[PDB]
Amino acid sequence: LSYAVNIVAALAIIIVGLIIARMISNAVNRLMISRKIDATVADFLSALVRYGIIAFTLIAALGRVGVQTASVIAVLGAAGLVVGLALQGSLSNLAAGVLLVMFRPFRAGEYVDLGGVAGTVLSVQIFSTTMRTADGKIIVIPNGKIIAGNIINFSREPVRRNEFIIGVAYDSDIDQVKQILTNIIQSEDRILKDREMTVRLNELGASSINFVVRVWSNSGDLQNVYWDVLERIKREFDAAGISFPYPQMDVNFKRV
Amino acid sequence: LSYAVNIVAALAIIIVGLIIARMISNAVNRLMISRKIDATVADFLSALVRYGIIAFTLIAALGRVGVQTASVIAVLGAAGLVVGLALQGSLSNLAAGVLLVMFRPFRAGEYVDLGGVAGTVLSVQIFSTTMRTADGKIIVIPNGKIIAGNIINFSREPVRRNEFIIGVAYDSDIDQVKQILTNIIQSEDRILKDREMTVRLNELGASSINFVVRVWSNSGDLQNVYWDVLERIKREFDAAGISFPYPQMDVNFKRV
Amino acid sequence: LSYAVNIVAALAIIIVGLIIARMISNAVNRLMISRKIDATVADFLSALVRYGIIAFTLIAALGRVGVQTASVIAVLGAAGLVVGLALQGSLSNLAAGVLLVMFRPFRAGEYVDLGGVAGTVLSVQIFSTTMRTADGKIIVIPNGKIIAGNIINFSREPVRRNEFIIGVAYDSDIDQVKQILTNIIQSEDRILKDREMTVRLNELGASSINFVVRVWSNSGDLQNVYWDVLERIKREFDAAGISFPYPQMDVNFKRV
Amino acid sequence: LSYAVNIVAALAIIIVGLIIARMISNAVNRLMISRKIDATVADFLSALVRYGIIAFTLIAALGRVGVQTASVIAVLGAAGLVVGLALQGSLSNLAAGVLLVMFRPFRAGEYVDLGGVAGTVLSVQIFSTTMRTADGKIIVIPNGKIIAGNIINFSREPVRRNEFIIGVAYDSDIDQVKQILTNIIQSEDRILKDREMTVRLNELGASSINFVVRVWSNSGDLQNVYWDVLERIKREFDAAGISFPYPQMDVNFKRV
Amino acid sequence: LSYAVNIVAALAIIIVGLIIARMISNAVNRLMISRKIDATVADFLSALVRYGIIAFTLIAALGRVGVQTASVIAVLGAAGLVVGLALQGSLSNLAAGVLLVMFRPFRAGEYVDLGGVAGTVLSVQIFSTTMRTADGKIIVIPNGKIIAGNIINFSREPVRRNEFIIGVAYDSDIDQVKQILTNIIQSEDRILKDREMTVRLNELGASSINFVVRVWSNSGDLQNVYWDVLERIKREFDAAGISFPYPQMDVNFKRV
Amino acid sequence: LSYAVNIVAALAIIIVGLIIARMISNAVNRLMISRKIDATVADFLSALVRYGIIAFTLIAALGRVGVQTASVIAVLGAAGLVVGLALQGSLSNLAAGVLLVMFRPFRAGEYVDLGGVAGTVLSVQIFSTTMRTADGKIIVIPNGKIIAGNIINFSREPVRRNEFIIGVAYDSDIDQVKQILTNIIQSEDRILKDREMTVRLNELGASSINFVVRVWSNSGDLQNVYWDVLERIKREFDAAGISFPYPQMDVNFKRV
Amino acid sequence: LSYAVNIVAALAIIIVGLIIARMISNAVNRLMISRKIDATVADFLSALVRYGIIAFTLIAALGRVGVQTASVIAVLGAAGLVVGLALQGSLSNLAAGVLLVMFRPFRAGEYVDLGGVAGTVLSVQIFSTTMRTADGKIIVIPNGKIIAGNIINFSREPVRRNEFIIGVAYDSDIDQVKQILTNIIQSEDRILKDREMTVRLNELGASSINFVVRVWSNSGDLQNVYWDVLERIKREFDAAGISFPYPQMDVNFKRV
Repeated sequence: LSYAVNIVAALAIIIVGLIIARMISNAVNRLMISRKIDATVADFLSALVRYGIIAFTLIAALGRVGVQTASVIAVLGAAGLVVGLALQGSLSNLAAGVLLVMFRPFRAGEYVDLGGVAGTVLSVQIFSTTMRTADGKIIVIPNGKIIAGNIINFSREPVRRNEFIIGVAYDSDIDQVKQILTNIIQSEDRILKDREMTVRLNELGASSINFVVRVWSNSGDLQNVYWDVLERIKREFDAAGISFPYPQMDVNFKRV
Repeated sequence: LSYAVNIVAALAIIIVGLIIARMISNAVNRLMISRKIDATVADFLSALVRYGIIAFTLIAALGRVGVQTASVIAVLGAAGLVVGLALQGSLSNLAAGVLLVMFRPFRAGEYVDLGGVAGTVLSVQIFSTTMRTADGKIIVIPNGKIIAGNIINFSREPVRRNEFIIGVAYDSDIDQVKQILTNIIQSEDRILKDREMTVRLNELGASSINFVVRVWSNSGDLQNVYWDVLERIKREFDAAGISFPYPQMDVNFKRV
Repeated sequence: LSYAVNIVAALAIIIVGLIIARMISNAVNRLMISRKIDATVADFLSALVRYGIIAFTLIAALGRVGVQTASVIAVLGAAGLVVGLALQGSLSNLAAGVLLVMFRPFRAGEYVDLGGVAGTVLSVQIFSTTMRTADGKIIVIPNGKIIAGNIINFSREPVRRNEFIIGVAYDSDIDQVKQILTNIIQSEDRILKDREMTVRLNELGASSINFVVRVWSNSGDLQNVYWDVLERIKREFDAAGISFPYPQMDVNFKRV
Repeated sequence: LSYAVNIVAALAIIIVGLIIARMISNAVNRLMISRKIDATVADFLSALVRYGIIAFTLIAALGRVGVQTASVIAVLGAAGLVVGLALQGSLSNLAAGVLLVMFRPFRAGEYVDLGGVAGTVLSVQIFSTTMRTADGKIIVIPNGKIIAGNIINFSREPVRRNEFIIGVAYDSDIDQVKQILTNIIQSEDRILKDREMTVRLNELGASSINFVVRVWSNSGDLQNVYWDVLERIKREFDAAGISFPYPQMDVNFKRV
Repeated sequence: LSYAVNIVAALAIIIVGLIIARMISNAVNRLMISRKIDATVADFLSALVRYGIIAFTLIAALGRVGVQTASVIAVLGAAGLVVGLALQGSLSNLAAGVLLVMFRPFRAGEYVDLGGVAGTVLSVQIFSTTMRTADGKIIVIPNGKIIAGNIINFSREPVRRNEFIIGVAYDSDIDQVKQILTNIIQSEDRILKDREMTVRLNELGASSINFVVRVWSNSGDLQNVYWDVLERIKREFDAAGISFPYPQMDVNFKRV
Repeated sequence: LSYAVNIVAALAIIIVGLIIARMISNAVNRLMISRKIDATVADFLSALVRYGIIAFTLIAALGRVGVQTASVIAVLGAAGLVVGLALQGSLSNLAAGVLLVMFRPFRAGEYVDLGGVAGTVLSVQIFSTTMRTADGKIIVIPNGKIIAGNIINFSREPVRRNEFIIGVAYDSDIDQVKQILTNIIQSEDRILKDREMTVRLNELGASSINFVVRVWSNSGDLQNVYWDVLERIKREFDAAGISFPYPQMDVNFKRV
Repeated sequence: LSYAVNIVAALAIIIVGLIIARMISNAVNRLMISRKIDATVADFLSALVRYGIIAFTLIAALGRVGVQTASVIAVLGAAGLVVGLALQGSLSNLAAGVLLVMFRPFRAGEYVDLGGVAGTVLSVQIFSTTMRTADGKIIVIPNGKIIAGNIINFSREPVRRNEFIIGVAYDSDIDQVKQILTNIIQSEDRILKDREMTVRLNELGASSINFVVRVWSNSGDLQNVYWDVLERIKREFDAAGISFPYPQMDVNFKRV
């Protein structure tokens, strides 16, 4: 049984192959990390060399035990293929992960809308991103989904814009409405005066004349400015005699 | 018929091959489980070696009965392909399974919304997850569908937030409304006082001034806090003389 | 024409091959069925060996009539491919079939919602499942569709939960409403008293105060309990002086 | 030009091949049809042997005129592929055809809903099914679409169920309504008395108390039973003093 | 440079090949057309032989100028593939074309709904079908889209059915309404009397009792019959004292 | 280093190959354009010969520097594949381009609806088509999208059709309405009198009898004819005493 | 160990190969950029030569250490494939990037609607485009999504068109309305008088006669022209006695 020496040689090739593979791959993503590339991209590109070299090792090692070479390419091909399917979704998510962290279209702490759902971002991980909805629900979105959909980022821009729509009665003085609104926003310090300050009659409406006011503020103030400017419009408009109308209806009677 | 000895040799190769395959694969996912990896990924990765080794055995075993080698790669290729299709959905679900149990974006017992449907999670199994809708229906969702959709988790966060929207009549005292609401929530112990406590005039409405109140509580209290705070608002507002308005309408008569 | 003996040999190989194939395959899913596996997975896995072995037979049999071997892998490849396409939908449905019967996410006789349509399940067959809509329509849903969609099962859980929403007039006594509702459900024996028994003011509404009552019962009782508890609320509420309000409207007259 | 004899030999192989192919294939689906299989599956499976055998013939026939063998597998591969694409939709529809005729989830003459459209089935053909809408439009639905969608069959079940929803005024006697409805259905002979006979107060409604009546009848009677039982409810209810209410509205006047 | 004679031989093979190809293919779809098959399917199937034979010619012709054979299968494979993609949509549409003309699910001149859009068909061409909307817009629908969607054909059936829904006031005589409607349709000659003639109380409605009338007519008359029968119902009903009600409302006054 | 002469020979082959390729391809689409084919299809089909011939050149040229032949088919295969993906969308759009220009389902200047969006076409280019919305927005639609969706063309037909729906009060004379409308359209010269001229009572409506008028005009007149005919109906109807009704309501009073 | 000299030769080939590859590729997109092509297309096409040449180097280099050649094509094939998947989305976006910058269907600074979302474009980068919503949100859209959807460009056209719809009471003078509206727009200087100036009675409405006014202006003026022309209509219409009607209703009383 002197052809049972090839069994021993097969093992030798595998052990030497596994080590030679382990130390090239380590020694490649040592190189990549020392350039800059990206911790994850390195590990990935590296782990392909690793699994590649032990793929060669398996071919030549089995080959000394008469395993026809072109049957190893085939079996390993299938094996790889079956893994490939089972993972993929992952692979795709893994890649979106990288892109998201290395382009920061949103960063942790920004409030964003990631295709219908919106929340404050907590952390982008391997396959999935975590946000917290204003009210305290946690959402886990797959990195893949995020990257191939629109990313609406409420927070990256430093200055943002409220729009009020105020409806007043048709017999209200157009000039008076504009003046009160203009004098409310003029006096509010949190409204940026060097940017848009639109107060205008915008819509001849169903039962109300509709005025649009649009004014810019720092991103932090936007919420409080809205509320404070509203309370104000309501108070002033009442004290000044301007009526927010209820829904109207001309009814035309008929005794029958 | 001395070339009918290869038939016997073919069998020998298959039996030795089946055993050599069964014992390597067992002896591989002995190794993997002893590291840590994950019971399922072990069994799977293992069962690929297993079916791979008996794939080699079938090639060489049939090969000694003159089955052309490159016809076995082809027939088994097809066979594997036909299986592959029939399973897949399963393979994909099996993989999501792992991911879900080894990332616990939801754990058993959390209430979650898994893409339109929401219920309390019971158990994540091989291909499919089982939840129980608040009212007692059971839903069985495929692991695959779950993992590639958003996961809304109501329960992982320990503190959550009610939002009341209360509408009062236009001639109600703005300051009075804010004070009563503020004094209701101030006194409710279950409302976390070190977090958001927004009481504010939010919308000039159709037939009502709309106030928004937003207050945080432990996740367990959230439901009872809402109900208790509401009963309260209604009682106080009545005793204090504030009117929740019915829908309004100015009608403008015309005899014809 | 002594090379017209290969024609005779070609037939010999085919008949021997067809038989040797037919008796291995039978003798394989004899083995599988005796273990446990599953009658269909047996027949399927088996019928692959069968068609595989006669694939080898066709290669070697045609091969002795000078049919180039690597043209048989190709022609049969195409043939298989053309079948493969034509079937598939079936194969996919066949596989869902198995899964459904060997996981019983619903069993025959349970009422279920299989993605928009809901009925009582009758029987899961090879490719398609049959249910009967409460009113007598029959629906036939493809096993494939069912398995990759959510399965809502109304019947597997033994205890379920009604939710009543009752609207009363704003000037109704909050405490009185709660007591009558609570005393209706307290007395109903079919309501499980060791589970949730929520009676609460839930919504300040358009023209009604809305109370929510939620009570659990055995799955069988649920429908009758609802109807009986409702008739009751209506009767008691009337005799007790509580008004279910019609839609309201404050109209504000103007002679013109 | 003694190597221009191969041209003559090439033709010989083609003619003999075309005939040898035509007569095996005929002689195969002679065998299939004599078992039982199914006329189309026969013709189809058969026509694959046919086109397969002339595929071999073309390889060996061109091969004697120095056409490299592995170029014929390639060219015919492409040819087949181009056909394959152009047909497919057809192939898929052809297969659905079979399934539909050999499972009769609907048969000719049954009224069915085949994914949004519904009509009386006329005839299932090769690729497409023909139904006639109750009003006389003809619809032609592809067999493929049908088989991968739900099939709702109104007619296969022999007994079906009407549901009336009758709204009466709030001040109507609950017991009186139940009795009149119960006495209408009790006396209608076409209502199957050994099945469900539900008369019950179902919904406290907007401006009406809503009673639900559900009663089963033979499939033929269902339409006429509904109409007749309705005319009846209306007549009896009027003569008995029960009011079907118009939409209600409490209006709360304010001189301004 | 006696190995520059192969260049001249290469050309010879191409010219001879192009001609031999052009004359076989012509001489094949001469055969097909003479059987019956279909002018398009002929040209297509033919043009595959054509491009196939010049594919062989290119392999052997380049092959005598040392172009490695298995590089021509590869390059031409790619070329074909790149064409294949660019066309396809076309190929698919071309095939639908055939099917539509050779099954006439609609013919030119029939009014049809081809998935949301509906018009009178003008002409089915290579890739696209042209219809004219009742009002004069032209729509061009791809043959492919048409064939894989439902085909609603208004015109192939010779007799069709109008449905009137007439609403009358609740205090109208049920018997009187039925008689007038029945006597309108009885006298209209264009209504086919040997078919359905349903006049019935169908819906207890919001503010009207709703009668359904359904009557069949020739496809040409259907439009005019509807209009004429309607004018009639309105006239008779008025002269007979039956009221088409305006929307109703019971209002319940409250001085405040 | 006399085997470093092959490096020089490799270059020679590439330069001669690049030139021989550049001059055949030029000399092919010289031929195509001189027939008729189509400038783009020529350039495309041509540029495939071009890149094909330099593909052969690269195989044989690298081959004389010991680059294994079946590695060049493989590398270039990958290269081509990577390009293929990156382009495609383009290729598909490029093809739709041709089709659109060589079938003119719309031509520049026609107003068309290309799947939801509609505008006047300006120019169809390589990948994308440009239209101008009636109001001045510019839309750029991908040729690919256009060709696989319906094409609604408002302008190719020379004569089109307005439909007026006029509502008049229930107590209006049916004959009088028809006569005034008929006499309006009779006198309008821009209405084509040899085509449809439908004036008819069409709907017994909520609060109005609804008449439908449908009349055909040249495509240019259609817009002005509508406006002019409408102004007319309104004027005549008023002067003739016919009332366009406001929404109606029978109210049924109840003191409470 | 004189066969351990091939290990040294393997390295030599890789270093020489990496350099020879790096200098050809540099020297190719030196050529391309000097023509014109496009910076990105150059780098890409170039980087394919680069990775191609080191693919050849790896084959021959490993090949001198007995790595079977047809196993390197296979392993590298897999490696490339795994990369290919992980990237793709990127590749596709990268290509859209180019197209967008080299066709400028929108340029930085134009306001555009890119499939549901609209904002002012800031910058088109490698994979993703950035726009700023009128109100200050930032949106990041993938280049791929953009290019396969419609591109609506509000700004590339220099002149655009407002459409007012004004509703007046039914008893208003048709001629008077037209004259006032015409005289408002006649006098507005910002309205382009050499283009459309439509003032017309457009819709006989629910409770209002609806006039349509359509007038063209420079793109900059469009917003202010609308607002100014509206304020105007409202003022003039009031001073001239024309009424913008509230919603109407004929009520038909009934004591009960």
